[PDB]
Amino acid sequence: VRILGYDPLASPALLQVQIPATPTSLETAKRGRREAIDIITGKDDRVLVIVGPCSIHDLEAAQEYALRLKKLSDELKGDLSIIMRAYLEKPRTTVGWKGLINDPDVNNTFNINKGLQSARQLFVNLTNIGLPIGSEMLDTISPQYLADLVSFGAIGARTTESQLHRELASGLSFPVGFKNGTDGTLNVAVDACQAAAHSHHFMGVTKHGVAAITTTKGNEHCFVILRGGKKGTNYDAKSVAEAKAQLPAGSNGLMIDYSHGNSNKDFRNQPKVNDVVCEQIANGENAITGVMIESNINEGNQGIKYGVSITDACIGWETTEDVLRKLAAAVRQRREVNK
Amino acid sequence: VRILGYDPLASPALLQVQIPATPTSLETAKRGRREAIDIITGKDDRVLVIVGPCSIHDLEAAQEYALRLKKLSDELKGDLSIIMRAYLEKPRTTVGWKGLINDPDVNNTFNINKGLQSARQLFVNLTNIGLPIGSEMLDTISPQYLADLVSFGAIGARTTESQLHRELASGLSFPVGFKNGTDGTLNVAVDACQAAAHSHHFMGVTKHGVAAITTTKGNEHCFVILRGGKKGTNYDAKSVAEAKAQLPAGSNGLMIDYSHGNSNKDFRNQPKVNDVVCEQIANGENAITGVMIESNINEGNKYGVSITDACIGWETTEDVLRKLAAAVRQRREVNK
Repeated sequence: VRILGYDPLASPALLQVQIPATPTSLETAKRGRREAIDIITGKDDRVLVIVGPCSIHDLEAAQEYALRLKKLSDELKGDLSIIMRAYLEKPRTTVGWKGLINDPDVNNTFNINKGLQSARQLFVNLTNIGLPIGSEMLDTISPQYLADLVSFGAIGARTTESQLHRELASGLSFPVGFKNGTDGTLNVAVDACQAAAHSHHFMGVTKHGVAAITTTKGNEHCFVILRGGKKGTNYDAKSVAEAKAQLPAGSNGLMIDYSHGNSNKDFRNQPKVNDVVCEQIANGENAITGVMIESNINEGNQGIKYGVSITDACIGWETTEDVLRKLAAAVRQRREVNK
Repeated sequence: VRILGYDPLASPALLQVQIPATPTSLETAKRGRREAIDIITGKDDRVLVIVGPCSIHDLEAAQEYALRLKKLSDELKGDLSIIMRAYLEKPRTTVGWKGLINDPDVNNTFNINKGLQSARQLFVNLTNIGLPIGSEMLDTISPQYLADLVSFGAIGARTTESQLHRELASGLSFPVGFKNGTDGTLNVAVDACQAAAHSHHFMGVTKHGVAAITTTKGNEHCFVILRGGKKGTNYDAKSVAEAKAQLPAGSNGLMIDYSHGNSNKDFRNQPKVNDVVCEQIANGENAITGVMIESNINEGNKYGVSITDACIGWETTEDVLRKLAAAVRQRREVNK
């Protein structure tokens, strides 16, 4: 009655044959995960950075951003492990463009099949140049199509409390970061990591495109991402102190999102958040193992222009390289303190 | 690497043939939805009551309670439209029993195929005696197996913000109630009702057990459910006044959950919430079109007692409802 109808959907398996992953694409993914893992579990003293657009709607522009990021990465690779934000799914407050997969032509034609091809082609393009990628795991079905290429997965502030996403995280083969609640508190993110650490049994879609009963083993590589909210921003020393205070035993390092709740309405506050975090890092803060940055080729956003976001506003490339270079400096400074 | 493996799952279609719904069951679900709609849209002046166990783990116990609730419902049908809570899925803060479907044997064996047969058999058993039912739509897949027997769908506080659940809602053929956020605020439930009202495109599982691209119509029968939270209980006139102010014009009536956040860790607080809600309805509060009560044969959380959250017993449930029906009448006099 409220279901207008269904359209055929190509299986993950079929799509994976159609758009094969290069050995380089596969290697990059694996490298990405190991590095992120070593960092959040305190084995490496570099900082994990998830940098990139709010969303990708242009593969050509994403590719150019990628090329830029990949070299700035090779250079700063001694202080930072960088993973590019290649988000294909966006959670709306109510309505709006949901991303590349859902509506690739960005015109309400919702050619999901074409979305998945672009999403997968995009992923192979990026990872194929030696650049790891990360995306928000909003859909619980789309992962079956791109997992083999992802190095990090984020569960949004609006879904961190969802049992379905905790079940999803427990079976993903890479680290997962749970954003704190949209109210600015960490409780739900801590519960989410605890929950995703366990094994779960639940119905899910296989690579054959059919529903089956899944059994996951648990994901010991989940961590909390501080992204602000109603109760205020939480990238400062006092907020970080309170976060550490409530992190249970065996917890992985914290990640600080410079945007969203913490950029507090103005995307221009991202570099300022960096200053405040670099401050803590340079002075010996070892609990801050990762940061998240919404960056594009050009700053700002626009409605429905080249290197410009069509969803949230991002800092341009020029100021992004500024931030990363500062962050890297902060990291060297920490090594010193720790000696 | 983190996927221990998969096990064959019977499709919704197969289960529907194995456990067909009697005509009475289907008619019952139909009626339950129509009555619910008239009430939440302000057409009918009765109150919509979603009352039943916190979770169902015993089908025999659940049947006895259904018989008792069906009789009472029969006696109070003039003021109340009762739908039994037949919850099959329970959202955890971290880990624990998730319900009848996930682990029917409640012993960590996780026989989901058996869980789904028990669930549907349960839903048929109940609706077949003429009693409409409601459950929390936690899983985006299980509805395919049970939707035809459901008159009311509830979206939990921990998933009201989820876009997947908002998309799910936009496609359900019955009224959907969105619980306010766990932080005790209403915003997300209001945004949710708006999102759910629109048509959506997303991948979902069909009656055949295969994934396809779904296009929904939009659900205009979504309403907000007040269930308290971190900021405090919100079933008082003040809180109700603020809630009403947040609802855009044309919004459906509010439902007040007597439990969870508004119970404040003590199930004995449910009848106290009732008194407060009854006062408002009796004095003429027309925005409160429904209530939700967690009750069982016996109170607390052994036969007839909940294995999840604490519920009030039957006697208490009976007193609470009688009094609610009275407020409904009083409100009728007042509205005149």
